[PDB]
Amino acid sequence: NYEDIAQEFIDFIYKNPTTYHVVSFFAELLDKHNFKYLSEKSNWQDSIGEDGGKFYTIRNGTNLSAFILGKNWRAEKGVGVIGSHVDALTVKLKPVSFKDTAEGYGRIAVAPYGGTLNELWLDRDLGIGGRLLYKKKGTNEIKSALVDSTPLPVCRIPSLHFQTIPVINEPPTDDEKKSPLFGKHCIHLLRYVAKLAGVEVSELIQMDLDLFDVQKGTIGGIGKHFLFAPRLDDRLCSFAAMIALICYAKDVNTEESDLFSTVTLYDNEEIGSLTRQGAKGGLLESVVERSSSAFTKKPVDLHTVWANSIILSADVNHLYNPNFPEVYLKNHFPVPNVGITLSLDPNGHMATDVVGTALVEELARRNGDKVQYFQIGTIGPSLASQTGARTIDLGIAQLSMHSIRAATGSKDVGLGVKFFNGFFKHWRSVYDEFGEL
Amino acid sequence: HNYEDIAQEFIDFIYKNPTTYHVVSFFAELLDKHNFKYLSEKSNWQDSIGEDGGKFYTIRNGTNLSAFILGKNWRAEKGVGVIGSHVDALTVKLKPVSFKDTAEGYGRIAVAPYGGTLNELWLDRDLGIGGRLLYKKKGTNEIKSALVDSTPLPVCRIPSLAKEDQTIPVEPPTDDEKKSPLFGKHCIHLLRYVAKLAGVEVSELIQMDLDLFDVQKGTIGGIGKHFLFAPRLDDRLCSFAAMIALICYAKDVNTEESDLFSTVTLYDNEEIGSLTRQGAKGGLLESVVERSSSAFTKKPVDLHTVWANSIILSADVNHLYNPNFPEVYLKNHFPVPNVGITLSLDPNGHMATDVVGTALVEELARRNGDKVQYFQIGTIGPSLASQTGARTIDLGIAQLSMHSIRAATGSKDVGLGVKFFNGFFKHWRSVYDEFGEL
Amino acid sequence: HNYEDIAQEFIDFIYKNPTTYHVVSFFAELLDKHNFKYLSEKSNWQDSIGEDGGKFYTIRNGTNLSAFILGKNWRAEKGVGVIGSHVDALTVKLKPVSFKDTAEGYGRIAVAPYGGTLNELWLDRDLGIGGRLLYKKKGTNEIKSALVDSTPLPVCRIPSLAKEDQTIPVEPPTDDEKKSPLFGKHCIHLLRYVAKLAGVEVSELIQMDLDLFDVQKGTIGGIGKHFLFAPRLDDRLCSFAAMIALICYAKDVNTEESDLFSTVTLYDNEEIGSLTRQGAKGGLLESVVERSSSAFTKKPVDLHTVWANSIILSADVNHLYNPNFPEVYLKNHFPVPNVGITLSLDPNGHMATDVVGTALVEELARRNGDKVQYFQIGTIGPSLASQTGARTIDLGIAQLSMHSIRAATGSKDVGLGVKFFNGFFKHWRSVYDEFGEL
Repeated sequence: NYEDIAQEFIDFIYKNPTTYHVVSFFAELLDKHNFKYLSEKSNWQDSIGEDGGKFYTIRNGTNLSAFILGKNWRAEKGVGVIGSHVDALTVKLKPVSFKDTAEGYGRIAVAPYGGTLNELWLDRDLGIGGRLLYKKKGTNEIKSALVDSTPLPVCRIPSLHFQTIPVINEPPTDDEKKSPLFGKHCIHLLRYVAKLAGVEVSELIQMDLDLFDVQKGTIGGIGKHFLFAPRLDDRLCSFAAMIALICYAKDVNTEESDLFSTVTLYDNEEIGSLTRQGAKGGLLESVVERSSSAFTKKPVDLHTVWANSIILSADVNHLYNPNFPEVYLKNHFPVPNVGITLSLDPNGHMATDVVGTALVEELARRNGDKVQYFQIGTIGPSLASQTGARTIDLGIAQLSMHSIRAATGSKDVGLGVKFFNGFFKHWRSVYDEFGEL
Repeated sequence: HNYEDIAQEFIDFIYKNPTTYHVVSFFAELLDKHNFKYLSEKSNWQDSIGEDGGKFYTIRNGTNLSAFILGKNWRAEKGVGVIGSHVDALTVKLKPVSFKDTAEGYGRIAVAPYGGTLNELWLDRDLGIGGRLLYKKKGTNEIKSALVDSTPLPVCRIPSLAKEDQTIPVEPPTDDEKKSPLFGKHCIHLLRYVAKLAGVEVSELIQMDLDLFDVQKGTIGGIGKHFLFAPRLDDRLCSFAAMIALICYAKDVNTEESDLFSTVTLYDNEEIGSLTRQGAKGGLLESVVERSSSAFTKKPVDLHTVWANSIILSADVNHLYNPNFPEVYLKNHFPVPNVGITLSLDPNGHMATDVVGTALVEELARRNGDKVQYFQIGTIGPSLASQTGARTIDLGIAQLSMHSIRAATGSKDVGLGVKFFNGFFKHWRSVYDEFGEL
Repeated sequence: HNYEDIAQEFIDFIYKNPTTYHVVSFFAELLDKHNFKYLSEKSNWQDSIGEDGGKFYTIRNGTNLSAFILGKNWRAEKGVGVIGSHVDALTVKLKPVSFKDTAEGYGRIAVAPYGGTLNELWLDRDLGIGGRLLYKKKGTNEIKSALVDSTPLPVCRIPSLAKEDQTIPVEPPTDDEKKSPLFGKHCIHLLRYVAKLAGVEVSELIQMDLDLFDVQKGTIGGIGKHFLFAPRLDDRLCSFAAMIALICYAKDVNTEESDLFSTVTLYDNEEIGSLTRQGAKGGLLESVVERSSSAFTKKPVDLHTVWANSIILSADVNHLYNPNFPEVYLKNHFPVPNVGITLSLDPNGHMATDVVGTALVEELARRNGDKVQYFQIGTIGPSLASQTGARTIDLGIAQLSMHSIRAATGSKDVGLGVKFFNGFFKHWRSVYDEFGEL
């Protein structure tokens, strides 16, 4: 059902404001569906057998790779990849967020992540949330907790007839003063997040906190054709790709299968992808190399793996704005509630690659999907040249990406899930038709 | 004390009453369940108001409301205690012909800004549709009014690009539907939709005055819950505070033991300069007072003496100190949240050269335990002051980001506003007596 | 039907009555030959208006005229049916001292634009001189008024080059002529010329208020004769239509069998912002109504109830679709010629938030077989609405090139205007009754 899945998506965005939450939500979901967690810091020889299986691993709490490795898989089968990003534009709390009292008001020093933060972030109810690092008293292990003020908006960037943030008891306790963070954040804030995590202010080691729009998404429009929500870029494609993987994995037994499938979710795409958790940090390549090495003791030719692989770089494109027709190109703009959109740039990486377009075109035909085009995304070029594998830039189109609240079709989440599910099922048999090309 | 929310009651009020029509209708229901009697402005009031006086309210246009308490023992020399405020807010309005043909399958509507050339603040906000429909049921010759509201459904939005640019993303016509007077003017789907909400047929729709407004419900906000975020605060915040103050005050008033004449009058079209018949310059306040005093006693009433003895609080919002822009504000002349009512002073403007009104408000607050704040930099105060000859004081509850689609103010400010206004109705006459001839 | 000219009658009217003085005087003659009785505004009307009511008109300044029909059975609850319009037009005026010494033999006069900073459209047009002279005949102590008009003689023109640039290319003084109060102020030739037209001596001239205006007679135009080209259409077009409508309506009215109060009031100084005693804000309409209702019955009349039940058509011209400039116009909100009256709607402005007036005009047209057009983008409507408290609708007959020295409109538009306005006087009361409390 398209209505139900759109509501699931709204819920997901509402309940998982920060990248940390998103990766933790998918971690939980994968666990429920019998994917086995693999620590990056351990060797995978002893975790992965000839049987293959369903696994996932996490880097930095923000970079997730989930994969299904078939028992009968071999290098010439390649890998079926969906790559996407889970970072969104936000305001981040500065390492020292402490602000002097300004005529009675309390404020916090913050910085924009992923851009300059425009006028659309003014007068929005902003919650606070993210990752605390803490060390319980009498121990020497540092741990992670996620906190989230929702539904409480702790602050707002006020607009001004004529970019810091108004947040606002008891003086600081001797215990509280022992905290590493005691100098660097106002004591009220430290108490608030300490309270949310269920730990003492003295035990707080560090913070990575976002300010985010706390307004829940809605189905909208007079015929309910639209969906308005925060953080659509690109948790929309990430969500749809992951649900597609889990639905696909439902009807898969790794002992029968000869396929290698993965959905890898990256951080730092809004920052240009050149970090360890970004597309350029190699988690995908690492997963496939590690897995293939642990899987069999026959040495695997990775060049043959990637030469037979298809990577879908799933990043959102621009839905047609009927009020700025001049911006768009006739016959190369998508509309809502039709299907996935193919990104085509004459000066981008697919400019001299007609095979990927045709493959996707062929997939949609078999699966009963429609494909739209867009002609005037770091992940695609990065992955394509890092692996040597054929890569297609795809996406679910949305209105006003990099708004604090974007819009897309109410059916587009479901249509995205359908298409990506179709990809995992048919890509190999479709790619076979092109042979050596 | 624990009852300074009241902020929730206010939040629910803004949420449930998005247009001026809804706000006036809401106050009408509140007043008459507090035993205020509705008087038609289209009928003479001689036989509706008697020696005993009473509690009354009248309405002009469904957007301009006056509520008053007239004492049995009132006389010209007592004057009137007036709070004047406005209930119109900045919105987008559906144009008289809102019809746009499809843009690549997208449905759209022609709309116009009301009260400004609207902000980027209106972009990417969930917008409901609502307001007044006029209709005539079949085989009738009465034109009736229905109120309509899509909340919580946002039927549209003005998209940013990642009346040309600011436009809006939103089976065949029945013979009966083509018989509607609005058939060519608005797309059949919208007409079918509003007809459904009102509980009437499309063919019965005569006219409509619909707004587009933010359907995001207000919230208490801040880490210590010091703030209130909500749409349409200007000037539904003062209007609410003044009306609730009057109704709380009215509770302890038997009109038979009263010598006071009290009113809260709520105007339309302040954002447009007030020069309409529903605005401050349309004179509903003066009309109410002349009519009441005429109907109430057989003796002739000198209205000049009434106004010379009156005090009008012209209640409209001031600007909270925005700590992000210290330079626009004047030191020792800017309000902070959760403290109290703010007095608008302006060296040019109608309250320059009138130190008495300022002194009176200070004395009131002193007596009632309130705090007063200052703010030096077609407003209704100057209009009302000059129209009546009565001493008028500009003040209000201060807020941030005024004329934004979502503004901010103290979480205690609704309650403090009600407190101050309640004190005003109780004490103004007594306090103004010691200024004597001044 | 063949009698939609009427356009000729209008053309002859503009041609023969170039100044505001002439227009008011022309209407005075038309009214009193239709048995309307002149009332001096300087005398009390108690003994001039009786139980029977009647047909009347009064004049302020020779430029502000009100004509009214008061029914024998009229009462406050019936209200007034009002059409309000303006009769001043853009012109050049002779300055109080118009005297210029010769420029290489050329005779010239100091003049000022009235109602604008005037166009290149005024260049190379034949300009007559005319207006009001004040004079005192010899051995008298009465100051009388004479109207003066040079048509068809163009006495001057503002030349283009193939108050510095816009100036105008136009024997010894008798002892008696030097005795005139205007001797130093205007050149002897001009004074001799206007004195001749009035039939008085130069020595008898006290003062003058003279215009310069286009003497080119209007024409029906277009290959199918769809248009009317003429000077001074704004707003002598609506004024003419409204007055003729009233007089046609008055024909079938015995005031003894009437319960209606009807008026067409014509104002001066709309081009100047209306804040003069002869303008809309000078309150002639309200004065007429208060006086009439006072004189007419011994019972006291509640004026608030009168206005609450009234409808004012504020008749002023809108803009025809100029096919040369499509971008300035808003789609589905622009009038075309020869269709019918145009409703002025404006999202900001006094008719925003009043859907009832629009609905009433639509219902009227429906009943009378008229068509209504829309136009969304010191006007008198807002002034009158706020001054009375009465529901006011802005509308009018649309034209091209408004504030040009020669404008255009439909050749059928005078007749359609008269038709609509005649229907209004016949049906407004009945149609407004079904809105009831609204």
